[PDB]
Amino acid sequence: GSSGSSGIPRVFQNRFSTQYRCFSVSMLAGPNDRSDVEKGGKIIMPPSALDQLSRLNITYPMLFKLTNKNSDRMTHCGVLEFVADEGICYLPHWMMQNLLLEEGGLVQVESVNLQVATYSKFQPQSPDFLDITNPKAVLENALRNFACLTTGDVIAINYNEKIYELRVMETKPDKAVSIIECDMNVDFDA
Repeated sequence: GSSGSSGIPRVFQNRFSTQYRCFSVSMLAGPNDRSDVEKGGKIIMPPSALDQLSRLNITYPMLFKLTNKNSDRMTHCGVLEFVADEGICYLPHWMMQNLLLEEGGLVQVESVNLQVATYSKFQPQSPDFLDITNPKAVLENALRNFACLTTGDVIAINYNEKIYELRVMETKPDKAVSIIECDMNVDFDA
């Protein structure tokens, strides 16, 4: 109920919808920096998120819709652990570079429920991956870690001590999907 509408809101029903400050994972406490986290599609939201989602009547899966209002970017990720600071959401590094955001950048978040994908096309940004004799095995072995995927999401993977840049070209049925234990077909575009 406001007179202005900067981004033309559209939230009325009962669900989680707000902005959060995107930060790096290394910023988190601890003597060393976790790398396994970056090698996947999992983030960390404040404990308050758990209490809210619990009252919003939202069950698994629980994916969010990160809509970047800086370059019309869009990426759907999934929460893993609920142990972060207030007003300081911790997210991977690949998500930051893809969105081109900055330390403490507010991004529109929405709790959306998607389904598994039937057809997902990938397009290796770097020739390193294309050089691989078995790109499917490498992409399928890393995809197991990812929980969500969007059309045009520059997702980075690591296994042989190397970060292979991979960007999705097409996905089904919709742009955002939730690959949580299922059988789909991965195509290529090169």
